[PDB]
Amino acid sequence: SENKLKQLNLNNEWTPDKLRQKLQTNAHNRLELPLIMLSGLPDTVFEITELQSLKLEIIKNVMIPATIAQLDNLQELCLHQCSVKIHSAALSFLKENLKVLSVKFDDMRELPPWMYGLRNLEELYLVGSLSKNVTLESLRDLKSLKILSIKSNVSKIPQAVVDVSSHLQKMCVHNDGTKLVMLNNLKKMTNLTELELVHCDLERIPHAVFSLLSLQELDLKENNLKSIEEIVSFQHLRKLTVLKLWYNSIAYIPEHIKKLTSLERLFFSHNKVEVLPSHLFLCNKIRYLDLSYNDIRFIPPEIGVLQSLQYFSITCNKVESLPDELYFCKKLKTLKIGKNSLSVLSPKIGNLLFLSYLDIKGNHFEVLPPELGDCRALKRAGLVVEDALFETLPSDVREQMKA
Repeated sequence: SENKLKQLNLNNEWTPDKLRQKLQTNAHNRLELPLIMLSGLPDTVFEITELQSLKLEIIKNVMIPATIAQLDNLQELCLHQCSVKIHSAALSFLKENLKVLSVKFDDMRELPPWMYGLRNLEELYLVGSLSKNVTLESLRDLKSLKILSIKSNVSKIPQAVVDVSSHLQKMCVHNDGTKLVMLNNLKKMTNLTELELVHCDLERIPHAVFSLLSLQELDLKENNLKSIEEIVSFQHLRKLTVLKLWYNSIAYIPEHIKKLTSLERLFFSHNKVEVLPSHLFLCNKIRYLDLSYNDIRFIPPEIGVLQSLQYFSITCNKVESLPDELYFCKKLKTLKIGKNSLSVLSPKIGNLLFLSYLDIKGNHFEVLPPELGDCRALKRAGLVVEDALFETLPSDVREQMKA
């Protein structure tokens, strides 16, 4: 008797107007309705047929009724610290329709056991503790799973993921620093194209990565990497274009990196690099190069050979001079000089006709070159500088950049 009146007072309060007031567009380009502290699920929720995602936060003892079948445009479900039970027809609807799922559990209490039966699920995001052996059930009935992201404290890639190896394409594990010591199952992730082993305390590039011949992107963030001479084995991965070694302790970029033929995006920010060698710029197909938060002092002239370079960042280094050959990278779209030790800015920056973002705040400039007006895509909103330095620009250069 009390439960009926409870839901009556939830449905009375949450009318479709006040519910649609909370409608927004989420990070996955979907129309989402966020519920944050309710006593349950209002039945009126199933009248908002236009919503594409349903986000539940801190709602304990939730039951999804069969009226969930009314949400004809339902592709995503989000659970933050929620204990959710489903109806039979509700689970059938979610099995045939739910495509993206994101669950955050403080305890195993909030990880729904029905999630393992959603075959039409394409993306799965878990943020919670799953550990010896992972307490993840076999992803056996996720027949269409493509992206898996596990945020945990896990020491081994669970065998549960080996049951999705035939069609899984992107796997992300961002552990809390717990060392991933058993990497054997990663060898069975054949059809993987993007891999993220972040903050796993690996300490060396793992051998298993060299088994993913179809791998294109790689993220090894926050793993205390000091020696990366295993880059040699990456020439066995002939389709690798994105290689992220950022947030490590690397001080020496070996010559073997020049043999990474298909390299285009190189993430080397937040390392211990003091000298960037000549051969680093023999990877002529590089578009993205972030070397920020290092001890770089000189930029080599050979960077001029990177004719396809569009993104370059050396913020928070010890750079004292920039080579003029840098302004041969005529496709430069973003230049982040940032907090260095530059005394003068070359007029040849006018050659970068595509430059749209420049950050030179925190340097040793005395006057800015007028040829900054030749960068037709660069605006003051996209130009980071000391306002006193921006005053050194010619008057109409100033106005043309502001309007």
